Amino acid sequence: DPATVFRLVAAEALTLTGADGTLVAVPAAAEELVIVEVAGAVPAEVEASAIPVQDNAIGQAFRDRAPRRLDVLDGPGLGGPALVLPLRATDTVAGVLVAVQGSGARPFTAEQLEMMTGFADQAAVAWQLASSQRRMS
Repeated sequence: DPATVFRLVAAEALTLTGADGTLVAVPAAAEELVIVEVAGAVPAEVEASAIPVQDNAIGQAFRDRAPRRLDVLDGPGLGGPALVLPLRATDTVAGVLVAVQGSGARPFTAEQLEMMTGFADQAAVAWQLASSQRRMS
């Protein structure tokens, strides 16, 4: 199941960043994303949460395909710094990976943003491959 890629993405991103939590939001043009995977300090109960595409950093990344570091991200963020990482495949964004810190954590560095951008690119390739393997079966 390609969706299983997203579980691994959330888990590996937690490990690589050491952030309090992670989440992956995926389209169910889309008007909404759905949180299919959470890890760390993001409560399990947040899974299946619907996020609007418009008017927030996560939905914006889904549209503009621009990796971004933030000093503050509120719900579904934890109030502190975040990395917003679109999972950019060739003609489609598979979803958005978000690494989240609680308030008063140090901001993410440019190097961390660069590292996780490459991770997020590699992740979308993995997902695009899984999607294609499924489609021809």
